[PDB]
Parts: sequence; structure tokens; C-alpha cells
Amino acid sequence: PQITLWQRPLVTIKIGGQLKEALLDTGADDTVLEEMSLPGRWKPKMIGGIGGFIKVRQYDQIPIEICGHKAIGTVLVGPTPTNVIGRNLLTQIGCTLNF
Amino acid sequence: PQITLWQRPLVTIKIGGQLKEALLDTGADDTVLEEMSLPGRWKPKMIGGIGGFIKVRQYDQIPIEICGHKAIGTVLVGPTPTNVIGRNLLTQIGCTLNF
Ligand SMILES: CNc1nc2ccc(S(=O)(=O)N(CC(C)C)C[C@@H](O)[C@H](Cc3ccccc3)NC(=O)O[C@H]3CO[C@H]4OC[C@H](OCCC(F)(F)F)[C@H]43)cc2o1
Ligand SMILES: [Cl-]
Ligand SMILES: [Cl-]
Ligand SMILES: [Cl-]
Repeated sequence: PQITLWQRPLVTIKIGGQLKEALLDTGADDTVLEEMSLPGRWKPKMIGGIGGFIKVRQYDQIPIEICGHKAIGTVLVGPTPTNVIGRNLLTQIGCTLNF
Repeated sequence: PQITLWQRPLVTIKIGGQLKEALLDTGADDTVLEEMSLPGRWKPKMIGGIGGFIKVRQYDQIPIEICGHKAIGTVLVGPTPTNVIGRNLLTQIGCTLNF
């Protein structure tokens, strides 16, 4: 698809058996989601943005689907004010900026 | 251009006759630059991100070139960790997301 930027680029993702809404975020290195359970190992991480840092749990090798597009990657979980899909997964679905 | 997302989508901008580096950021409604001088009067704004909120100065109708593409619009100035070009200007230069 070609996604306009007149509005926030929100999509539905499928992760950990749940459907969630998230922002396609080229300014985010990493994918960060609000609190949720995920299986497998994790390690603590601090990530920083406008306003400072938050502590998150880093889960690796997590399957996700974004717009029919399957991928696998790292998902950070913690008290983000909004769910963001970062570059680590945007690359896997072949997402580019165009102008 | 078509810009992939394996690295940060950093581009050169020009504002007030000076070159700066900034991130093309589809997750940002607005454009926020690190401390700098701009002309005219400013208005207050609070913008929120991953770690909370910051206060910025809002300047309107500012000419800014992004990857050579000419825009004139609102620029917020304050203690952001990185210069970000948000959707207010990405739409002026005809930017879309594609996959
Ligand atoms: C109302 N209008 C309004 N206009 C706005 C304009 C902007 C913002 S915004 O910036 O809050 N943000 C909103 C979004 C999160 C919904 C945009 C987002 O793309 C942000 C951009 C950025 C990139 C780099 C640093 C800081 C911010 N990315 C981000 O947070 O990424 C995190 C997860 O991945 C890492 O990589 C990048 C960053 O690294 C942190 C490194 C350090 F710790 F800062 F050094 C880490 C809100 C605005 O509100
Ligand atoms: Cl990853
Ligand atoms: Cl590619
Ligand atoms: Cl604007």
C-alpha cells in the first residue's frame, strides 16, 4: 500500500495472539508496545525519546504480522504512551519513505 | 527519492541559512528542532513522547528546505534529543510510506 501522512499512520498488528493498533514510526529505532505478556526470555533496557527514558523489557525473535505481512524481531514492552512499530520491523515488511 | 529504513532516515535540512541533520519521522505529528534562533514571535506548546513531555517554542510560517525540497511551516524549538521532521512538513514535500 501507499500510506498517506495527512493522518497518523496507524495499522493493526497481530502479536502474541492479540490484535493491537500501532503507529508506523520511521523515527523509532525499535518497536515499543504498551504492557502485555510475551513468551520466552527477556532482558531489561532503557529507551529514550522526547521527555527522557523509560524502562522496558526486551523480547527477541517475536513473530508479528502487520498488514498481512509476517515478520520477526525484537519487541520492547513497557509504559510507552503509544504503540510504535520501529525500523527493526518496518524493514522486514519492505517499508520505505518516498517523495 | 526512496529511502529504506535499515539505517535512520537522516537527511540534511536548511533553515535560517544553515544546514542541519534531521530525522524523517512519520511518528511525529510536528517538527521539533534542537535549540536555535528563529525570527518573529513564538507561542507555547507542550509535546509528548516516550519519556513524558517537553515545553517548546512554536514558530509559524518558517521556510525550511528538506532534502532540497522547499517547505514553509511550523517549527518547534526545544530540548529534543534529535532534530525531527514530522508529518506537518513531510506532507509538504509529498512524502508517503510504501510497502
Ligand atoms: C504534538 N506534536 C508532536 N510533535 C512531535 C514530534 C516528535 C515527537 S516524539 O519524538 O516524542 N516521537 C513521538 C512518538 C514516540 C509517538 C517521535 C518518535 O519518532 C521519536 C523521535 C525521536 C528520535 C530520537 C530521539 C528522540 C525522539 N522516536 C523515539 O522515541 O524512538 C525511541 C524508540 O526507538 C529509539 O530510536 C529513537 C529513540 O532513541 C532515543 C535516544 C535518546 F535516548 F533520546 F538519546 C528511541 C512527539 C511529537 O508530538
Ligand atoms: Cl530486531
Ligand atoms: Cl530492502
Ligand atoms: Cl505546518
